[PDB]
Amino acid sequence: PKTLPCDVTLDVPKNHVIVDCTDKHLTEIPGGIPTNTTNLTLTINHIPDISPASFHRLDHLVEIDFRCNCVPIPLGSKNNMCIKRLQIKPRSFSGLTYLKSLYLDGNQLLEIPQGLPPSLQLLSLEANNIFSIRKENLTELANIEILYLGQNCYYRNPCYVSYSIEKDAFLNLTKLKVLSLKDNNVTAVPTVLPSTLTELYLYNNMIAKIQEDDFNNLNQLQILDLSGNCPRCYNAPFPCAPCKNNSPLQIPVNAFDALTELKVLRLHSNSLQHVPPRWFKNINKLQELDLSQNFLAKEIGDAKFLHFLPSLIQLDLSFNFELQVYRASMNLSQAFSSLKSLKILRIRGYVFKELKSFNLSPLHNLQNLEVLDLGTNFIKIANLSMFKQFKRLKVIDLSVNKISPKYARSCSCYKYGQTLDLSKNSIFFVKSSDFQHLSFLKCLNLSGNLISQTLNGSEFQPLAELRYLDFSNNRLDLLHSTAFEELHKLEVLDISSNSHYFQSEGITHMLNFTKNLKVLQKLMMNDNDISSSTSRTMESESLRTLEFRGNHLDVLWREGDNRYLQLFKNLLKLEELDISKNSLSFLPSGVFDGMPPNLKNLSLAKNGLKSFSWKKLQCLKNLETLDLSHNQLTTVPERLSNCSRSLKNLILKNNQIRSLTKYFLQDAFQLRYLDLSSNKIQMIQKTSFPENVLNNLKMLLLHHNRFLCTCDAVWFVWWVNHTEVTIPYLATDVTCVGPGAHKGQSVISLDLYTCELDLTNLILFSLSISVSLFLMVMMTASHLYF
Repeated sequence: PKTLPCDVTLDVPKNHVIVDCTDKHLTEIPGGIPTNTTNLTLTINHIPDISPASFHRLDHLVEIDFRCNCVPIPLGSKNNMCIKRLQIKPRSFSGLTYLKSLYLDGNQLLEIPQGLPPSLQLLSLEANNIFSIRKENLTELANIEILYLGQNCYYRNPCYVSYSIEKDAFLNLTKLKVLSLKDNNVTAVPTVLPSTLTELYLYNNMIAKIQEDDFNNLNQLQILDLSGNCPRCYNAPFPCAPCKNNSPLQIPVNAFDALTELKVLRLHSNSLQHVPPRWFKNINKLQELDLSQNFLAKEIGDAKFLHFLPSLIQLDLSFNFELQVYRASMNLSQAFSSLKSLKILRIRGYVFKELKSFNLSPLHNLQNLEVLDLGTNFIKIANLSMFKQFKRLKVIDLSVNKISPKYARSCSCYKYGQTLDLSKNSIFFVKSSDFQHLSFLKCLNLSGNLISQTLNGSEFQPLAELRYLDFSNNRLDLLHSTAFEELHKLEVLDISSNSHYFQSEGITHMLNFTKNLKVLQKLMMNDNDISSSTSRTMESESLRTLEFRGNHLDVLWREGDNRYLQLFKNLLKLEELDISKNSLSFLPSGVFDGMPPNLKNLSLAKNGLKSFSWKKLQCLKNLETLDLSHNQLTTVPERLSNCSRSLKNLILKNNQIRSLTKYFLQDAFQLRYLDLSSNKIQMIQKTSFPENVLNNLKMLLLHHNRFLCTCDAVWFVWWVNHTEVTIPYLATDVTCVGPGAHKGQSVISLDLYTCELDLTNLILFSLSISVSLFLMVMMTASHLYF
């Protein structure tokens, strides 16, 4: 509890006092950090160097984050610059006997910092300039377990020198478990690595050949990443350095021999034309195998190696097409039936023309198969009915094809069941015979297909058990109220982004098409520009949430047009209304009387309300999350108690409010959430913010406003000092606009003794003038009386 902007978190059972100064623009480490802290965070700031006095009296530290104080030239933002790289003073971390982690990613260091404590377990030196490692600098790290030495030399952080490794640099690190040498311009794997390895990340480097004595001692390794070595970078958006003569990564047949406990092996972008089954001879517990961006278009037709993969879970074979070849069909081998435990199978980038039913014959007996991704293949003809055999599947991805009817933080309808993702294809009209034998489908994605058709209730007939419908980025013409009528079990409908036919004026728009939907629970109709509707009301006995943003309601609720005032009135069970971004300039008095009775979530964000009425909120006796963000309203209500007694999540972000009422939160007990950030509010008084109601607020925001922190409301300056109310960004964002020398000041670090306190100054002045006049009168009378 101090004036520091770093967020504090206390956990007694874990003995964890976490202080986080994430992205606060620090210049030096602030003083007064408690000795009970264990996790420390100093990310993107402006810290010049580290001194032994930085962590002097702190001995209970276990995690220190010093990531990306000033990133390299193209690795981050160009608006924050450091005059020079980071310099580590000697004996800067040995005083931390309880240290177990250190993050120094993105500090442009030239060598590994020396003097680290032996209790150090985690270490990361990514995005730095270390391109040479020695044993004399690693002898102090004989107890580390996690070592992240990646992103040191590549196309974004160049060093112009190959990654040099002296012999047996990582040998004496018997406790090291994972090693990441990614993006370091590595030429050869550092032999020899410790036998206690568990993850080896040498991916995205320049290794051209693999030795038979490379992984000879790694018997406990579980994940091995060799992706990007000799890559296939045709039409790549990033600078690449391919191998000589377009040769793939040279891995011997007897290279993965000692690797028994290996579970994940990624070989993405290795220009691999052949993969012998001898590589998978000794590894029996492989779960994930990535082979993307390779030349395996001829190997996928054979695929003998899969006869040695009985426990495989994931198999990524994406983007294996050969250039300037548009195959007429996809060739899968029968060995695809040998991956008993296969779950996820993505065959993207396998460009071909026609997908026949018998082309997926080896996949007809995979009981554990749940994912079947076949997108980005430019498939033209594909009979959907053939998917009547993949009923046990979970997702059926048919995306942008033309079908026709390492913990490192940077510095849908899958929950409903079976889905058929037909997004961004070439369907321009929907027929009932096309979706035949597809009753088991719980979801259906038609987004981005641009279907121009008026539905009369006979298109999606075989879809009896459908529960989710995506119809975004299309052109639906709402002529009949019987649209989607045959969808008896449909719960969620997405008709958003269909502004074409709804923009036209004169044609009918039967918005009451939800009456025939008895189990519909959600409806997305955003970005439709609906300006007219022949139906006066909307009917639905089960719709609870309605997203109605991105339209035109200033014309439907136009002055004098009382026809569309009770649009959402018949929505009996509606509890979440998202009518926003509709250019609503003023609220017509009477629409709140035609609002759903069970309405709980009302949002009016990014509209343009010039004057929002508040006394009309009494008609909504169930509203709790009124959202009025990014508006243009000016005056706050007089008394929030007389306006509503169930509202608790008032959100007033990015509006133009100058000052609150004298009794804003008077007797308002039910509210637990309020936002007044990015405003022009200048003063807040106690009569409007009494502690009896402020004691229960879960969250309150008052940042990015124009507070003039003068003495005129001195107790306000005191109220922020001694009061326990969750106000985030209290020291870096909510600042002072004035006056004069007090500009840029934080509200928590304010203390104004300017105003006289209890009126003792007047008493003293009165006493002084009385004493003076009394002495004058007494002396004059004494002179007169002699």
